Amino acid sequence: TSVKVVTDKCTYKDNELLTKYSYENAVVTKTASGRFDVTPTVQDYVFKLDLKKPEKLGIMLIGLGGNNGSTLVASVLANKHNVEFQTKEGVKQPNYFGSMTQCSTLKLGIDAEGNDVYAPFNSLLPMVSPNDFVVSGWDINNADLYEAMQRSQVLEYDLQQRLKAKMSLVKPLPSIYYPDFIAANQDERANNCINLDEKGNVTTRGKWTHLQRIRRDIQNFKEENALDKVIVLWTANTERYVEVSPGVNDTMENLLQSIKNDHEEIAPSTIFAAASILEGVPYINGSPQNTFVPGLVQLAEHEGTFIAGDDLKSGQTKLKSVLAQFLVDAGIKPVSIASYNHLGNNDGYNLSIIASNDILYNDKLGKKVDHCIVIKYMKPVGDSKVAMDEYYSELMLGGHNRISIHNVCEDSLLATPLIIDLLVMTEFCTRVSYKKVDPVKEDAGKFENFYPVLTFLSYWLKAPLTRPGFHPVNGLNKQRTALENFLRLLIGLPSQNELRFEERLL
Amino acid sequence: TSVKVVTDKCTYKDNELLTKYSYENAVVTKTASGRFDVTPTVQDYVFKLDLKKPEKLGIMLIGLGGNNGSTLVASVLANKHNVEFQTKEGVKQPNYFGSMTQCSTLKLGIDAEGNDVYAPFNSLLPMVSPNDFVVSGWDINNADLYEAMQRSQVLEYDLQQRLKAKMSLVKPLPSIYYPDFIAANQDERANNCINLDEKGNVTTRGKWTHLQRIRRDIQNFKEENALDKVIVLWTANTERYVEVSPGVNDTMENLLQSIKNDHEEIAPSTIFAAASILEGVPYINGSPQNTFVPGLVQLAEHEGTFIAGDDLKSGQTKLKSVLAQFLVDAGIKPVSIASYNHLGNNDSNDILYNDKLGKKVDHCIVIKYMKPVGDSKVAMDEYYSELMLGGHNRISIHNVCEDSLLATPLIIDLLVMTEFCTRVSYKKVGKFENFYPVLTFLSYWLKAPLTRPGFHPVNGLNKQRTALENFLRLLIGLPSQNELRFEERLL
Amino acid sequence: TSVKVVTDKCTYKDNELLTKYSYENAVVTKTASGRFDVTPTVQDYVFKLDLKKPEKLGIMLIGLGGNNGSTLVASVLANKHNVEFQTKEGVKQPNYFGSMTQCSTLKLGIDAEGNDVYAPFNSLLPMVSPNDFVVSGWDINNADLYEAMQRSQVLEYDLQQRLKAKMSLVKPLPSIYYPDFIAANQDERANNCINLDEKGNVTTRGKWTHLQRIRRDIQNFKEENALDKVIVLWTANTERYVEVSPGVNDTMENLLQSIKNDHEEIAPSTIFAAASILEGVPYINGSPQNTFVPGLVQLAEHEGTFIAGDDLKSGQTKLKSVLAQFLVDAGIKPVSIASYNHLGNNDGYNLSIIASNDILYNDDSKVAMDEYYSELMLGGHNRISIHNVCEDSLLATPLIIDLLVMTEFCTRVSYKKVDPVKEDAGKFENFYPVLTFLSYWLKAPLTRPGFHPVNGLNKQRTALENFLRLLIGLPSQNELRFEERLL
Amino acid sequence: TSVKVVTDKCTYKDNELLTKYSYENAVVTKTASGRFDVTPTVQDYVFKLDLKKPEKLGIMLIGLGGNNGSTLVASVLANKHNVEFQTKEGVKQPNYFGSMTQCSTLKLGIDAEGNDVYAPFNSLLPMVSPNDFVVSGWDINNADLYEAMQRSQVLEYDLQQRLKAKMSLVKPLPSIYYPDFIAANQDERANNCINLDEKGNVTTRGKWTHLQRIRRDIQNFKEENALDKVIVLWTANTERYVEVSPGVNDTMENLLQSIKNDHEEIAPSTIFAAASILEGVPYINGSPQNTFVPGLVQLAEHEGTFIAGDDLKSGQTKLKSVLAQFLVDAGIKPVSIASYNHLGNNDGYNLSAPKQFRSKEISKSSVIDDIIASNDILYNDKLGKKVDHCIVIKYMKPVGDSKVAMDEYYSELMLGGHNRISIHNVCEDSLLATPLIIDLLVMTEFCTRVSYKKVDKFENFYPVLTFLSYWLKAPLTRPGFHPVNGLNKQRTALENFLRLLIGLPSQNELRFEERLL
Ligand SMILES: NC(=O)c1ccc[n+]([C@@H]2O[C@H](COP(=O)([O-])OP(=O)(O)OC[C@H]3O[C@@H](n4cnc5c(N)ncnc54)[C@H](O)[C@@H]3O)[C@@H](O)[C@H]2O)c1
Repeated sequence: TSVKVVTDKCTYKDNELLTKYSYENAVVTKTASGRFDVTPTVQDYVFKLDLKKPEKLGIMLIGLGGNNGSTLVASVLANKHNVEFQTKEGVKQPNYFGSMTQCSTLKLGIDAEGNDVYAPFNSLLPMVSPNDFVVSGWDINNADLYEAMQRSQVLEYDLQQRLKAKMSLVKPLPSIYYPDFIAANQDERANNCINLDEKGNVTTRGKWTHLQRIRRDIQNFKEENALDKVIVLWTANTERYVEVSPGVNDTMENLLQSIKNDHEEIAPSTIFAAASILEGVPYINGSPQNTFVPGLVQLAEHEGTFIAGDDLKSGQTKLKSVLAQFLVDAGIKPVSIASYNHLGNNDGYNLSIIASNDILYNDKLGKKVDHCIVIKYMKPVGDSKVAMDEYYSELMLGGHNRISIHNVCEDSLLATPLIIDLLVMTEFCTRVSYKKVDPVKEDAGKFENFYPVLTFLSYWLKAPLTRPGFHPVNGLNKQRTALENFLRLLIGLPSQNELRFEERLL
Repeated sequence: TSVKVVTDKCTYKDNELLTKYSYENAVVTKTASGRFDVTPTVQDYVFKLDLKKPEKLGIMLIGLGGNNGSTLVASVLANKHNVEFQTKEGVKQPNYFGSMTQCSTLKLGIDAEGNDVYAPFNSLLPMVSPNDFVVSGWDINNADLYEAMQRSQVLEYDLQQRLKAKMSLVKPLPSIYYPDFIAANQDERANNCINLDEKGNVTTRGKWTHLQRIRRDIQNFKEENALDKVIVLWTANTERYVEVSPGVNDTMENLLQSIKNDHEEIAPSTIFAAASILEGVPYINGSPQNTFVPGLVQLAEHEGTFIAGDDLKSGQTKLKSVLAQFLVDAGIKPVSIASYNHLGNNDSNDILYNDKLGKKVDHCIVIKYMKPVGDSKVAMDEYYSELMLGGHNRISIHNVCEDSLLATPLIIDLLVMTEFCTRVSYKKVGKFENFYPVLTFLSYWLKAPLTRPGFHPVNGLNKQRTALENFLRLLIGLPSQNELRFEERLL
Repeated sequence: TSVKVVTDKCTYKDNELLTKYSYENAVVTKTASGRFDVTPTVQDYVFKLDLKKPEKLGIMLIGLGGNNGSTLVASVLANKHNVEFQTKEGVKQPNYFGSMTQCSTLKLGIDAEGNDVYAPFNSLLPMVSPNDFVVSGWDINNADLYEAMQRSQVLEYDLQQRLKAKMSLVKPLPSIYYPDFIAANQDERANNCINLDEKGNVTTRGKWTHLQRIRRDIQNFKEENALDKVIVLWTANTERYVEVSPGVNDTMENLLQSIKNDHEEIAPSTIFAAASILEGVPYINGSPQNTFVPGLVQLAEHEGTFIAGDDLKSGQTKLKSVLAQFLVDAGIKPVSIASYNHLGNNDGYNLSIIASNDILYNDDSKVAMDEYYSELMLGGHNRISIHNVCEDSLLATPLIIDLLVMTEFCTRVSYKKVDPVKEDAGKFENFYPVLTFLSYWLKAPLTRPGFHPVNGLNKQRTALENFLRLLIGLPSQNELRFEERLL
Repeated sequence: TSVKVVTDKCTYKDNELLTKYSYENAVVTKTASGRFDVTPTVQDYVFKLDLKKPEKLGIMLIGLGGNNGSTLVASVLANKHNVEFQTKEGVKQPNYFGSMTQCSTLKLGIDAEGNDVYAPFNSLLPMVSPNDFVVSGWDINNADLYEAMQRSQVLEYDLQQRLKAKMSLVKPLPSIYYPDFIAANQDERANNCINLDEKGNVTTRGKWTHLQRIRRDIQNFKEENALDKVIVLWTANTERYVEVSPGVNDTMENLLQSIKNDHEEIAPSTIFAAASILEGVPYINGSPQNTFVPGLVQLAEHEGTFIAGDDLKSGQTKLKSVLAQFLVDAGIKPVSIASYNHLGNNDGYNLSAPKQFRSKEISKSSVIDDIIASNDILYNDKLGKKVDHCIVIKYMKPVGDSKVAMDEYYSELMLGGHNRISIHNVCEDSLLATPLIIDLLVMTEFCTRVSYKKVDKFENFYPVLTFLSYWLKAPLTRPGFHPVNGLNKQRTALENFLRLLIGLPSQNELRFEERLL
């Protein structure tokens, strides 16, 4: 499918789309007798979109041999090659269910009877297909992707067998292993490392050489596959937070020298992110550690390359967000949120809204929500994960409400389509540039790319890497709306209002 | 708290607010190929909002002596008189928790730092407070509201006692009882009926006479309380649906005639609705039965009076909505929805669903009666969806709570919004007009939203709230929410 | 694997075992003044057990092509030939998990240090192994068992494939199809029926010829397999209950006559039951219908054959029973019990303790959920919810195996009720045709005219355990452990 | 109601029931060939029961001002004085629901129809009623019991108001406070202590005088209420396990000496235990801590005084055990059990500290091992003797005494199938523990009036009344004996004890009058 809007806001020229958009917002000021003084603001923009998308997109994953990496490669091959497979429920055709860019829809408007008309999320503007991903990456373990699948226990046995021949040919590149950064148990899995000494052992020495090695890898992968575009994504084991100290990783220059100095606060991801930036390739952090120290963020700004992330947002987390928001929107006051969960995969083994509502949360009836988060490792559960979150909330006149959400599913089958989403949306953003219109000075403007931090990806990240003078904004619903309204405006359509006046009125 | 927006779209002349609004949408078409041709549309309006709100809002509940009815009255009194009460957790202050109009907020914009600023949902435009509701109504049982509270077993004992003296003085008016629409359990309890014979017995004969008595009741309630603004809401036992047959209830003329004929397709609710429409007061159906037959809806357009309803949307039905919506918007394909919910009281994506992959979704709906639990009912909903490459996802939603403690603030929300909507009229760009008789704006609070023919009902809980949010916003010269945050995303 | 008890209560003949047992119980009589008068009682018995079990045991399932039937044959074959299979979790070995007789243990006593010593349930006495089951049966649909496995969607794909060659060889015999007894949504699949009229169409007439055909089927099955013993179990779609009518199915002669006269109330299962009894073959009803009408019960008593049943007991039913029991034993008063269910097998498609406690009570992947609301002291409350997810065929199959193993065992046991004042004499008698020892696995136990069908799961396993114990000279379990407490 | 059993086994003298009983069992040995050699064993006994129980039983609770303590007192008063109270569900009558001794029944036999006949658990032999309980006790906090109720938020507001007058007069005695033994966040509460120095500040010096004070406390409570029988029960904050060392607490000699030396391995519970033993009064340990150190156990033996305890088995745990039993007896192999739960009382707030949590963590995994142990068919080196288990107990103040417990089992079925069972449990935890406390006291009293003698001079049960393991999560046993956690087997041992004493044999369930005949 394809979409064509009749608008005077858009002009297509030589695989290039120019769109006018007037951004409206409002600045508020509450004071005195509690009066909210709101002053609307307007800012006109011109968006430019390279309509020409990569025929093939290179993807390089750190942790390629794990559950997510294994599964991501399997899904691209299975789908690209229409690899149907046998299950106890019969033959099945591959798909990308769980992917918003591949399997969700957006409301374009209404037809003749006044009913909504939805179109595929990726049918509005040109987006790259996961079927066109050319995937590679690094892993401290040398097992090929077929062996990786076997070890992960995520995919149907018969699907692994039909993909055996191809997955066996995929081997992860050696990686950077600095033992002290991951969960104890690891020196055994690590058997494919570049950072070796004269005798071929450990070594956290030569971090800048490691950095160079990684940059060569990116250059090699790019040329050997005749790839113009490449994106890097960390989906490896969570590392132990790095301390942010002045003079070391506080600035571009400082960080860069610290790496050269083989400093203790220079983790493997730090080098991967730095190497990607230096190569000009977008870098996404799918783990919770804080690799985006202030010195790295400056580097990206300096280089003018995109970065994003900090922990892939799990399904349970999303649901929690949606659920908590719903209660509050309805004026329900949650007092506690007991969250629990346990899995038996390597991820867990390694791991082995009050502000918006002062009516409910204030200094008279309570401003806090007692909530605990427990994550246990239960090996016999496998990739399958069991999450349970309970909400005990206050209702009117001394009443209470207890809601329990139980969730069971193979974690990696949820994570892989989200990785696909992060990759497709990241590529899409790279082809987007803009320029703010100066009311007074007609021209002179020059297009620019988004701020080096792609917050448009917050939908898929648990802890959004916040830009300096602003606070992170989660709220899953608010996050999809933004993405939806962005595609909309690029094609000359206004944000969704839900007013349906062609029904409520006259 | 108040909100003052600096805009040139908002006018003011004699306690009136005039706001200009350009409504944008887009008509879509599809072709041989999946080619979607979108043609944006526009229509400018001028909305007029009467800022003079009633000092007192009359509320008339059919089923005033039930769980929702008695609880509604107790919440108005407790809050209005700040009746704090004792609980084994300590003395508690009354509130309207569970009420969107009373306890939720709206984002007005950002502050100097770039942070979102939230204001009370009811602080944007003048809205009536439930503390100013004057409540009465009808019930087939003569028990006063103190006796009703005891029967309902909804509220804290101590609160019931501190409210005893006031609730004991509230007696529901006699109502219309047509046994063949509920009966049995609510059969015996019927000792407050107007439809009696000369021998003093319940009769379904003299219906039009029943209509006249209800219109009168409405009139007397206004007079005795010095109110001119009244809203009627159905929160009584569910009735057996009726048949919409031609010549009977297909037109207002036929409808009115059928009532005179003592027709059997004329339920008590048909009579309460009709009498309210005739009295020109808004009527809301908090039950699932098909009250608004075409004849009634016709009569309401003609009289130009608000009608809205069809079942108070319960909490679990709201969770389910938000839940399913979440999944589909994530590219996840729900398959099963084995839903269940027993109580012990008296009461869009063809990518996943298409021909090839299948557009079928088996939905299970169970409701059992088990009195032991009392008002505190328990709901359980289970979803089984398909993930990529043969995997599945199983989500269970368990909910426990006193049903009426969630229904009451929802009734409050409906009444508060219905009143707000009566002070609103618009004009396209002629004289002004009022919303179409069927207030679909209140869909957020009703399971089976009554809609205009040709239109499909949209039940997405979040979209319904968005509509309301955007309505209040536009009335004060604010654009819908874009969530683009370009001051944060763009250099 | 074996157990030897040093005791003078047991004598071993050729292939016989004779065990003396003194049975104690008590009769109680509560006087109006509320007093309980308890008169202890004792009744001595002599049990005889034929130790020579069948080398091969014939099994004939009605509904052989269903989820339970196809899964049963698959389990026997996989375990018998040690067919390991592939899964996401790696290579798995076949087993009989979920089977009490095959995978549970019993406490024999204590060791030197006073510690409990457990032995396999099936090691106390000789019991037939499900690996020695020779299976056949009937089904109104003729798909071979490989196709049945595909249709059921119960087993691991790789296992189905490894079992393909062998399961393909098993085809269910034609069955008796009286459409007026099922849920209708089983009419399209019926293409394997013996009850066909002149024009070859499905008829409800000639029921006596149908019954003789089933007897032919049983005799043939034995003969062709050189089988000595066979058991018949009904694990087919649930039938519509039949109303017991005087002069119709109230007695043996009546029943038999109503069959010859193609009467309305003779269900296909009635004929299967009757044919089995007439062939001296035990018969087990795994469905809820009241197949065992008075007439059938009498025909069985006269024939000296076994009958048992009324609905294979589900895992959630077993669970509820233990839970409710637990609460009542703790003095808690359950006032609410909301049970729920929804499976993924053709079982559902066709689907479309208060007397003990006078103190508190006075004047294929199925998903089950049960919630209990009980009142605690001083007005408090307790809310317990049991959520259960599993492929019920994987639970039913081992339950069917236990039923067949226990039924076979009981057929090798006979007794003599000893008379004190009448030494010697009294030829050994077989259990009462109705086997209440199998109550453990059946949701609605079949019982005698004046007795109440016990459902306490815990008690049902205790009865079975103590039975095996007494047959080898061991007393019942007291749990007194005076080895400690007293000293 | 009462039971009368016609049997030449019972000699009902002048308030002295004498009963003959032959206890059968068997000793097993397993040959390398795989054969079990079982040899039956019998032992005749004579049981003597003092039919004359006390008209009033003295109950002294350590932790009297807590959730359980105040709730127990409230239940006794409400029931004894038939104090009905109001609730949103109407006026209710007080009762002892949740109490096995007051609300469960036992099968006596059958009627003339072959049907089961049940009678009240307490109708067989005389037992003391909780209405005759005379309660007092200690607490490091001086709040009277009405304030203790308000603070616990366990009972109906109206019920508390009705009991306000009488409970305001109940004040706990000063107790012994050794700070380095409790959670931590409790020292602000410690305002009722006996162990105070010259300035009047806590101190761990003089543990023997402390010992002497508790003994006298017992003696005073007894005479002030004209009581003859008293039972002490620990229902206070869980203490940290104590370190049992040689020459300090390995022998009663050492233990008493260590106390006189204010030794640091001598906890407050250790002292209440010793004091109770020296006064000849039964001592029940309701917490998980290892109070009953070997030397203390020795003392109980030498003095001939009953002791019993270690964890007040939450109903949730009892339930988990039953289910795991049902599964293994069904041939189903659990390969994982995830326990979880959060509560907002002082119990949970205390268990926060990992040193106290450890005590509770133990006596949770114990069961799983016995179950794995009983079935070598499912659990062995070949298939795996593995069964994953985790116990998570979070403190969530917003829920109060209402504890929410969730337990999930993942078992393997045949041919690679699996089964997932979830148990969700919610209730006022103290409303389950209180009636449980009542059972332990009634059954302890009952056991004190029971003596025996092996025949072919009477004695008393071994100090450790393992007979009470049904209500104890951490069964306390002997040297060479493993604990029996099978909840079902624990009640049957009780049913069979009572039956036996009245001439009835153990239940067999054979029902030969229905199966045979
Ligand atoms: N799996 C899920 O369901 C899930 C859900 C939400 C978030 N996450 C996130 O994604 C991450 C990966 O999850 P997973 O299931 O794929 O993990 P996994 O343990 O199966 O795989 C991680 C892989 O990282 C490799 N690795 C570790 N350190 C490395 C290094 N320095 N260089 C290269 N390779 C290295 C390991 O060898 C392993 O193959 C987690 O750490 C977490 O941040 C995972």
